[PDB]
Amino acid sequence: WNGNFVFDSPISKTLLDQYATPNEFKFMRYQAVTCEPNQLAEKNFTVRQLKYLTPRETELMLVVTMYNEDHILLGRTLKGIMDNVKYMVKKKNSSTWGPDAWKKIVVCIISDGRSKINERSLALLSSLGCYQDGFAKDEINEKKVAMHVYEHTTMINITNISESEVSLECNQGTVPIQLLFCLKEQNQKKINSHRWAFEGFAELLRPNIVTLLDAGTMPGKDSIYQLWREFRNPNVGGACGEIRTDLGKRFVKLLNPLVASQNFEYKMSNILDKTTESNFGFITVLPGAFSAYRFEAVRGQPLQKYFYGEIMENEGFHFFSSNMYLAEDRILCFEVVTKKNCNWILKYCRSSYASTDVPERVPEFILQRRRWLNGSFFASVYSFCHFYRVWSSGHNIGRKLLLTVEFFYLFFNTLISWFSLSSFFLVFRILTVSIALAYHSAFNVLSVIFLWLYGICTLSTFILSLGNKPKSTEKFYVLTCVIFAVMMIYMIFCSIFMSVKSFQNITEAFRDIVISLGSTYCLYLISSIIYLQPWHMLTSFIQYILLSPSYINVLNIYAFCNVHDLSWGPLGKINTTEDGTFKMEVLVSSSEIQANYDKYLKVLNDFEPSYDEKKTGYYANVRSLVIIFWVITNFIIVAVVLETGGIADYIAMKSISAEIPLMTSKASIYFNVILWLVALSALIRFIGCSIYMIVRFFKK
Amino acid sequence: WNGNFVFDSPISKTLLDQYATPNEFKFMRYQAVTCEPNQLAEKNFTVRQLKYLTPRETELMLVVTMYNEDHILLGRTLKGIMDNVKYMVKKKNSSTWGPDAWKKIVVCIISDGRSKINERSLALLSSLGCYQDGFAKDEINEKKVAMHVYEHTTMINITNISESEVSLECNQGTVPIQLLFCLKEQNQKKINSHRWAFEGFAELLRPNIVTLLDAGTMPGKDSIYQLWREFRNPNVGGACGEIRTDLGKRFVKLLNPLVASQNFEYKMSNILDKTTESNFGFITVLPGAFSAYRFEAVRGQPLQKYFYGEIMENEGFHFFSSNMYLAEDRILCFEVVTKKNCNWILKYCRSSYASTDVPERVPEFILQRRRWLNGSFFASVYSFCHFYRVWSSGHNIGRKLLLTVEFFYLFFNTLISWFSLSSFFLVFRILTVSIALAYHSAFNVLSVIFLWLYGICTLSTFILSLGNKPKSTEKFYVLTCVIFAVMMIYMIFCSIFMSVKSFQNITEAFRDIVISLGSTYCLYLISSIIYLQPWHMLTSFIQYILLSPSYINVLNIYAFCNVHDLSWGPLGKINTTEDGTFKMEVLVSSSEIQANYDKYLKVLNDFEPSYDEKKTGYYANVRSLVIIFWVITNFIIVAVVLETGGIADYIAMKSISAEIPLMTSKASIYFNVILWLVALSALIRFIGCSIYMIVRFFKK
Ligand SMILES: CC(=O)N[C@H]1[C@@H](OP(=O)(O)OP(=O)(O)OC[C@H]2O[C@@H](n3ccc(=O)[nH]c3=O)[C@H](O)[C@@H]2O)O[C@H](CO)[C@@H](O)[C@@H]1O
Ligand SMILES: CC(=O)N[C@H]1[C@@H](OP(=O)(O)OP(=O)(O)OC[C@H]2O[C@@H](n3ccc(=O)[nH]c3=O)[C@H](O)[C@@H]2O)O[C@H](CO)[C@@H](O)[C@@H]1O
Ligand SMILES: [Mg+2]
Ligand SMILES: [Mg+2]
Repeated sequence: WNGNFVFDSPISKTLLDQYATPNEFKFMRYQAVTCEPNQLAEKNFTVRQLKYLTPRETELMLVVTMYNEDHILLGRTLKGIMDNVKYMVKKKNSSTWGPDAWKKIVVCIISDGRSKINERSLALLSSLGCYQDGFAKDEINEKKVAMHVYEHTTMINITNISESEVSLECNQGTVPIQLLFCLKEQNQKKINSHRWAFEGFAELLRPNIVTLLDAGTMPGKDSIYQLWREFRNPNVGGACGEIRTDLGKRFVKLLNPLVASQNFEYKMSNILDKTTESNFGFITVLPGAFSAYRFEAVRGQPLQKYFYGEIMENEGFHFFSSNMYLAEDRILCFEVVTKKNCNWILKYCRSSYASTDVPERVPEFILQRRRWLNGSFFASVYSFCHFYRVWSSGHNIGRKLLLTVEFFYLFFNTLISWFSLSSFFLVFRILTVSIALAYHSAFNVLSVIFLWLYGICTLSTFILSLGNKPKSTEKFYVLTCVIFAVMMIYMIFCSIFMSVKSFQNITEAFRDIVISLGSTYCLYLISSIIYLQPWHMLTSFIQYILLSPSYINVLNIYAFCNVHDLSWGPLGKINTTEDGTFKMEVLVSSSEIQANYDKYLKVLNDFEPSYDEKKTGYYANVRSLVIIFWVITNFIIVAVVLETGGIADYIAMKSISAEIPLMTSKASIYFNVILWLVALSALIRFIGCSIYMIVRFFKK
Repeated sequence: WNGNFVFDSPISKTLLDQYATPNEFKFMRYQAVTCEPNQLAEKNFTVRQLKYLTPRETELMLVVTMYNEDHILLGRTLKGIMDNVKYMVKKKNSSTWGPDAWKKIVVCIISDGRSKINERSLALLSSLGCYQDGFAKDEINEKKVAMHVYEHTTMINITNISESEVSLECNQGTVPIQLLFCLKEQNQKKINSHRWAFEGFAELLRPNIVTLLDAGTMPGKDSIYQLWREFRNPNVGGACGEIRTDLGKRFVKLLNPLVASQNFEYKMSNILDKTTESNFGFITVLPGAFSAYRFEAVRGQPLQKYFYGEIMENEGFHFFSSNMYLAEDRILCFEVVTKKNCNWILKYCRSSYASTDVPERVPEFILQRRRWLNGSFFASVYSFCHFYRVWSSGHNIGRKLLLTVEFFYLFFNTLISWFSLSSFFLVFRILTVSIALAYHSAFNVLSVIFLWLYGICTLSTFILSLGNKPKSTEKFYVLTCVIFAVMMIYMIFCSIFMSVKSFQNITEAFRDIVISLGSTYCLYLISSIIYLQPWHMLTSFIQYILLSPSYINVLNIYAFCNVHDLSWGPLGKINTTEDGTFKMEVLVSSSEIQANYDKYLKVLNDFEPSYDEKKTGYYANVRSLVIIFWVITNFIIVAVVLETGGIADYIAMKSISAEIPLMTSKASIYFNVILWLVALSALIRFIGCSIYMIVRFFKK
């Protein structure tokens, strides 16, 4: 048909039996896509939405990218989607959604790898009627087929998902859903799945909004509709929602101390950072979040530089052009906001949420955060370096000024996060030596012991992150996290104990610690109260404080030590039937003997590797230059403050031209500066959250 | 023939033409070896030496192992061998060698990899008549052939090797040579080549002595005979010779400062360490050296534990059993010396030498020394741990005592080499702070600058050795070596300057530096004079002193950071002739549709990796535990001596229960202890060399 392989094989008699309990419900269509994603329209490839008597104008296209997820995660995502669609078809007073909105929504499941996909998921997919085995082809007319497209409109919905089963039923209350199962055949990464979603089927369907989901992310009963409502404002070019950690049956997972930490971290992030950024107009949407992008807004330059990167490039490598892939989705946001002659803004929707599952062991936690930290660091660097693009866009003067201010503040936060390695050690060492030097009881030996414990855990973390893999050594990482938590406890004890003794004595530089610690805690709590989600402030808060030194001295170290994933990397056969082989006049020729010799004589008379190894060498050099600069700059700060690195020796020698004192006023000055910075950051984020809630309330 | 593939195809008419200028000169025999090395005799595989009317009893078997060497290196080795054979056939007053000794010597060339071999070498090999293309088979009777054996007795010899050609002639003065070209087909390592040499063809030939050569190692005009003469003493179970760096045409390569360093290092090693060990009776033969092993001595337990390792082992891993492969050839020596009920000794022959080619760039130099350092470290650890085996052997009481003493002294040297990382820094820092503290002029800033330069070059060396590869970053390694050489120059200047000023003033702890530095230099020079090879003592000596800090702070770091090489790591096709394909009743069946669905339904109802990854994880853990212990122990020494690591702070706090002084007497005590150790080592090696020369002279 039209030069492409197609097939319409009716679904199983069983499925068709319940579906009946029109043509598109009754056949399942297959399509062998053998072209590039950016050639779907010109190759005469189409989708059923475009074949009926009246073509279907789609309003919302939902992309689910699955790699090897079990049927539970995918079933969770699909159940969320079907619940949303049922809500949107039961809506009464609405111009867009209605009893036939099931026709304006398309679900696109871009599976990755025919080898990698879990059959557990294909069981669910075929049970829904969007897939069946037998007619998947491996190459068509000397061309390898790039992916397989199965299209069905199933009338069944998942209504219950226990810990082991998914309940599929077909009643008068179920709604049809337009599935579209894409299935790549070889393991190309997530960016290629997005390339198929955006440059491929979105070019044929022409949706209004394009929503990106993952496998295992459950949207709420009402989340997708609330995210769709954000695009009423014609200036909105993107949006995102809140991300909740799901705690399992009656919050059983809170007993794990690595899940409570992430619960508090997620809810703090959503309450403070997302609202503060959304006030200005530019967001940097969280990885696990589900986002939506107006097709017109992302169409053109944003997509082009998200997929291919900076085109202007010679045969050699350039820094931003060849590393931008580390900040994958955060380039779409930056290019949408700063589009030329266009005033798109990014908005954060709090009425839309989705509950995802978080890692529960340290190895996978570290491996997950390795991508987040690198992405956030490179995205901030790039966005700060290219802030002049804000003044070439179409925004008004006030919105350009606001975006410039936000880009400066984001780089300020990145600069703070870069020096955390030295900041934590400086605070810890100054505090432990100050209390020892003031009270003398047993804190001298504790100071020495804790200095040595940190150094044995920092050195080992560097070495294992540079050479080993987290899965190989999990017990050591658990031990390191426990040791850092104990050090945190000791730091808290020192601060409280000296503050209490100074209160009894009344010093300023230590009673100030009480002043700030209370201010930032109260700002956190007041923001939580205003956001109307305050239970995290006590339920899962302590574990965040204890596993916070391990987020600054383990996740950061592994993230920086693993910037890029560097993977370095006949004739003749005899089978005699029975003591007898094949004879001939070949070789017997003597002239050939003088001819299979003269050639060899001449070869004793006559007297850079591929692009992959070159790119790998460049990536390794970049990774080892970043690490070295990080360590050197942090030690520069430490040696300037504590007078380590032989500086105190040098000053003593100049004075002789004496001996080293125990502590100086630089320690006090630095100790005040750090808490001032922390207080300023907390104040800024509190003000941002307050403005967000006030504006939202007035608009509502 | 006998169930194995054979072929006797006369050599090229050209070759045969000059050979004539008997049967074995005229045919070249091929053999497809499809068994294991330890099965050659039982498989009814033989070699021509065993087929004549009178079987040939071989006296000397020479093994040359080549991997991808050009025809120049292999031609060099072959020319050395043919010169030796000519010398041994022209000998007059000898019971063994004579006009027919060409019959008692077999050359075995165990090439590795049909894919890896350089055709440049096959040109030379076929030009000699020991190889010709066309009848090499890839598998025989459903069995893959393991290697190809070509056997010829060529009458041509190489008589001149210019920089670009090898001169092959056939006169009345040439001698026949019994070549035997082994050619493995897949890249198995050198230990498997030795397994073929020892468990394979040596089992058929039954030689008296087995000599191991490499491609590119040129034995002298008389070296092999002088090595053979060492086995007259029935107690000798092995032997080795001197290794000379060849300097090229009129010593042009001495202009390179990385070749002069290795020249001096090699000649010092041969003069001191080999003679000192050979006095006791156990040697640990240098890597590039060519060695000989009596077959009876190595036959049995030594070979068995060289090839397979410790047999007693459960499913899990053990340290020595699973890492002994790092000390490859040094296990043969240890097992020969300590053989049960046998009194074999290892002797060092100085009358036999061989000139090899040394690396001239820093990346390949580091990569070469990475194997030497790991091998020497593990071999010393194993030999010290198993010294009790010396008292279970057959030696007399005095020789057991001598071997025990030697094993203790070797581990003492290893223990010294383990702490060199801290020793160098301690000496450097104490010296630079002492001169600054005494003279004040400009040495304060130099002390700070040099402390920072060392730390920026040590940190970078750790990071690049752990993450990167030497070939990727050569400029930085050159820069680091230059910086370390400048630091060495500054240390020498400080020592000389303070010693001169103390001489003018007359302190003891610095004029002592002059006392030792002169004693060790004079012992070096006197040993060189006695060994009668004194030109290295001035020609290539300075470059060894300047590139010595880079042998302690670059080769060691890379060797320890790279202990083991950790490499982590369908149906359907359509080709329509013309808009028409293959149709059938397959799939059309509806029952199958309900059958390709019920299976999937059930798969949604039903509700450690391989040995390689486990071994890789174990190896990585071992590598990262060794590194951590090395760094921790060296810093323990440094912090105890210099009172770093917060110890001085702790002592000051106890005294308050004051402030840190600049330097203590621990620095003086350590500084004296180090030079005392150096003087003791130099004295021991000088005495060993003197005893060696005196004994050899008296015996001669
Ligand atoms: C290197 C690594 O171990 N990554 C970890 C991390 O990354 P992280 O969670 O960032 O990444 P995910 O693998 O979860 O990727 C998110 C989306 O990508 C799809 N998709 C598609 C193609 C592809 O190559 N990769 C891919 O992930 C995924 O199923 C999902 O749809 O998350 C999890 C920890 O809880 C673990 O699964 C992993 O240990
Ligand atoms: C990892 C590495 O880079 N090794 C380096 C080093 O090791 P090094 O010199 O120790 O090792 P060699 O490769 O020279 O090995 C010696 C003998 O082994 C044969 N043989 C056989 C099989 C096999 O797998 N390997 C093998 O080496 C060799 O040709 C030779 O006959 O020496 C040289 C530096 O000047 C370089 O060639 C290499 O950069
Ligand atoms: Mg997931
Ligand atoms: Mg070689």
